[PDB]
Amino acid sequence: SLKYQLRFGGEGGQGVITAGEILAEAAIKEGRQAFKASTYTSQVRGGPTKVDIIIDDKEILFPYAVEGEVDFMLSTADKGYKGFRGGVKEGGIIVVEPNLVHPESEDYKKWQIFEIPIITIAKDEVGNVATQSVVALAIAAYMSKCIDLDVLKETMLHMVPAKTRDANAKAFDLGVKYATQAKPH
Amino acid sequence: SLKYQLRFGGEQGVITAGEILAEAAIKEGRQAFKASTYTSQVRGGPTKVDIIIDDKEILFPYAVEGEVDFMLSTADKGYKGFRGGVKEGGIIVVEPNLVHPESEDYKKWQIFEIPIITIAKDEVGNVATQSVVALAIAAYMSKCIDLDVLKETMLHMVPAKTRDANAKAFDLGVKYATQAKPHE
Amino acid sequence: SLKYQLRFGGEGGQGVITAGEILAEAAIKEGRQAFKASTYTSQVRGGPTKVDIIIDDKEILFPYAVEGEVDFMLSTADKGYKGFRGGVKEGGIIVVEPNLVHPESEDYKKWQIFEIPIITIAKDEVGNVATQSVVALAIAAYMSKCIDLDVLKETMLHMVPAKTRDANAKAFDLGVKYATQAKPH
Amino acid sequence: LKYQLRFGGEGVITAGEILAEAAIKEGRQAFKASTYTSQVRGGPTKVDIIIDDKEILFPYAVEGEVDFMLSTADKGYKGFRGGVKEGGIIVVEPNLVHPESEDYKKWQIFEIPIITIAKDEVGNVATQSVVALAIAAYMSKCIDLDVLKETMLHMVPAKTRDANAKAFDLGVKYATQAKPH
Repeated sequence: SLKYQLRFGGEGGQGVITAGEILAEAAIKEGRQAFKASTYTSQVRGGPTKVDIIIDDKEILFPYAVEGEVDFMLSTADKGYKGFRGGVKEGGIIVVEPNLVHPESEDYKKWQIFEIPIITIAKDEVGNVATQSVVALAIAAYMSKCIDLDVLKETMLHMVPAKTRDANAKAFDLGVKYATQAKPH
Repeated sequence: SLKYQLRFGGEQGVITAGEILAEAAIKEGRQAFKASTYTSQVRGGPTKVDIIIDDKEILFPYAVEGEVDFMLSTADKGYKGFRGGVKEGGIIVVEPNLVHPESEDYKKWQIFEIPIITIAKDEVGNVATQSVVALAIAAYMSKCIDLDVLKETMLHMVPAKTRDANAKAFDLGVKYATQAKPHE
Repeated sequence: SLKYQLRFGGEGGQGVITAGEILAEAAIKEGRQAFKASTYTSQVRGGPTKVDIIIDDKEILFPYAVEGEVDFMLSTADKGYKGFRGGVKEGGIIVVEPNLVHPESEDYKKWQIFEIPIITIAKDEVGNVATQSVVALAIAAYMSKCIDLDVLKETMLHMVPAKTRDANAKAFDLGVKYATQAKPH
Repeated sequence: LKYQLRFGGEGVITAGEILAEAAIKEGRQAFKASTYTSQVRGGPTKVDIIIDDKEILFPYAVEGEVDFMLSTADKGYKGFRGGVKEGGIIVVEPNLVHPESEDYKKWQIFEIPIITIAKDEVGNVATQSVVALAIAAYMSKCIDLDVLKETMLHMVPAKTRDANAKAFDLGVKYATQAKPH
């Protein structure tokens, strides 16, 4: 028998969790402090993951999210919602993709939950499912109030590939629109 | 000022090919590891996973740099950063719309151009199926696993709704890998 | 057959993390399912560390700890304690190293908190600071009841260098002894 | 100059992060790249450190362009040294790492018993990270040694300053005297 060794390489910044790194870079370009905290497992199979973004105007001494103090979560995967939402502060805001995420009924009492079909928006209204991270980014910014929206949009546009700037501007504006109109469940 | 704490949860194209391949080999009764990599940079940048497969025990659960048999790449920077670990004369499949090797590379490796993103987006009608196009290409080029065994295993792994598109993706990967010629 | 979720937190070179790995390997060796979930952040320096271990006698559908469902935490660094204890279930068990971790008074009502001077036990009683991971391992296994102790000990001893078995056995035994005597604050 | 350094062990990882933080503190760019695999147990460890005085546009080591490697575990040496540029520097712990003889022609390989130096001469095996740090910084030429020592010394617990300063100075001395195999 032979030992086989195979290498697979792809492009960055494609999933919804890409929203986080853009947001953190945006905060740092403003002169604020930000960390991006990540997680991984010993699992072979791919599965849901998560990125936590921590932003402050003063030194951040703890470069991870404090469980129970998270202000806002956006989730497009049911198991990721169910596994990680327990760290969101009571009365915190959670945006979920209703085509994919199905909270237990009691959750609607603990958190303010909004349904926004981010993936459909990206795929059908923007015309490119890969803009889903920017739809998500705009929604996160608008709901959390963590950063100026015009400041964020500008930074995002300098960060993404030139080829995608048209579509990502539209995706951002649609994210803001949807979050502006969204009502808690 | 306030401290803000935000959580994003989701999910990966070509990476996903590697995971499917490793799980399929383990399901045959072989050994396999998936080795991954990450950075302290705020932006994540290009991605890479290495898949190691053997019938016997694998004592080192990472790729041996200089011994990689096969690489598939859809990102220019990832190609340029990582191909150096591929053995001399090893097989590299690149997406010609996105990856542009320096001319000297064609003398060190056997490089094949397959437009995987276009095949998945246009012929299959679903850009997410690039995972399975890449998987079929990897298996065909590397001979690391029986194509029928892998296709059947993949079919059990994917949701019924996506099965037709994934089977079409797999078949197109094999066709393109079969027809592909190395760049001189 | 229950699903067990354990959280280990340290900093830098505290082998607290190593406890998690041995434990997961031991469960797998028994024929059970186990995942290790790890974390990292966007800086070059190692800071607080956290490893989550998930063990079941059936398929684990989510390879991360479920925030709010963690059964047990062992913590040897104050920042990691304060940052990650929020995911421990109410009434759940937490062991802290009292020379390094300083919970707010309200925490003692929410969780059962035990103080065990892990670093000093390894340093002074075992005479080898690097055995703290084995002290920690025995405490966690005992407190969570996630694995039989006789089986775990044997597995651990085959996992370590032949000439450290005497010290590691003793470390293990002291972990159990201290866990057995400990009372919640 | 862009510097790319690889640290491999099972101690040595910490050397890489101190180096990177010192580079950042002096006003340069630095990233740490890390790797994991699909098992619960920790095995061989490797961290890449990339330093430059301009924007780094790829946050990993470039395989084939690594300037320098320090290795204290055989498996990680055999698995990861292939990414080191031809004629690059590799330092190995000769009590633990055993290169195939053809390696001595491709790379400049120096033998330094880092683990003994920390355990025996400094009297604290944990300071092997600072021994390794000094060797890597000398061998790679990537930073001013005085600045690095002063930054490292601010970074460690005050009670350990004496041990670490000695570990550093020993690192530099053994790297200076070392000859390629």
